[PDB]
Amino acid sequence: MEGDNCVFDGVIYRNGEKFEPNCQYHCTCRDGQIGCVPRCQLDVLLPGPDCPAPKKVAVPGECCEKWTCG
Repeated sequence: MEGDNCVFDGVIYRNGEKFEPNCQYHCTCRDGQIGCVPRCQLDVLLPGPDCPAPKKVAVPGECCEKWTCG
C-alpha cells in the first residue's frame, strides 16, 4: 500500500527513509518495499598478459574491493 513503512533485518524504516546496511549499499524504503543501489564500481577486468586470473579482493581501510592479479 501507499505510504507503508518497511522492515529490513529487524529494523523498521519509514516510507521515503534512506539507510546503509553496510558501506557498499544505499537503500530506500518506498511504500513497503526496499530498493538499494551499489556504491562501489561493479566493473569487469578480463585476463591480461601479465594478469591471467584477475580477482577482486578486500583492501585494508577501503570499503570497496580492488582488482589484483592472482
